Amino acid sequence: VPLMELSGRAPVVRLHDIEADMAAATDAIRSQLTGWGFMAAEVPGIGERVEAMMNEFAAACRATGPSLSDYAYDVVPQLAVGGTHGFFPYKEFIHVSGAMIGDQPGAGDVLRAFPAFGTRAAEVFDIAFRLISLFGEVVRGMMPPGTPELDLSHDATNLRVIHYRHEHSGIQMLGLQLPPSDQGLQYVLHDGTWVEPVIAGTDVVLCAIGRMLTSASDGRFRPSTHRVHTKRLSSVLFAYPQHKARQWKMVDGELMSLNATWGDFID
Ligand SMILES: [Fe+3]
Repeated sequence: VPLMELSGRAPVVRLHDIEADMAAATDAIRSQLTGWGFMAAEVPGIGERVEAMMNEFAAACRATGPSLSDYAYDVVPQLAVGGTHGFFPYKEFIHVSGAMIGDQPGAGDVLRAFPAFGTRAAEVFDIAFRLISLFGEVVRGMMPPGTPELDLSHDATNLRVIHYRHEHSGIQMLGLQLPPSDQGLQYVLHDGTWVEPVIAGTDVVLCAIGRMLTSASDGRFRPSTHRVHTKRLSSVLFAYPQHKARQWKMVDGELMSLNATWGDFID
């Protein structure tokens, strides 16, 4: 599989000028989606933060004292309506939702128990959520006039961090892949050929179309199907709208509100 270099080629988006750099990068981002099926930006400083976070997750996964499995999803308080956050033991991974970061109560205890990791995760979540919200404003701008705002939900969005680890797409609106520890993640182009973005140990983030946005755009943007081939840590933000909010579609240029909710889409 061919390597796809993105350092020095994707638009630069600085941590302290995110909104204005993403405005400048709009046309480049639109042409990536048009021409590749996924999106990319280089965020100087992000890799340093993500590496520290992943390395602290790996140390936490080996904690014999307060253990991460003390915060397995089935012993963590969950929202009545929403996804499942917390730790998923063994390949082993954690879902840090925006609700968790706001302690929505006891749900935040895994971050009090592992606060070095938890502080990085909250920081990376905040950066990733601002980026991914602006990626969604770009995609909205490519859709017909009268397309609603994506209304990504802080609380319903989660950051996944994976320790030990087939072609697939996310079910959510957008995914933002953060620089992994190792190469192996691969994306398919519009012509069915696979590329391996060069992202391990970089500052490059990849933004993926998920199936909710494929549906909301009525198939205009295919999901950014991807896979992982190995020769290990990784994190990705999964952005969701409010589960109880009403589905919509832009069908043939015209806005349709459906009865089904975004929660129903997941089920
Ligand atoms: Fe994925």
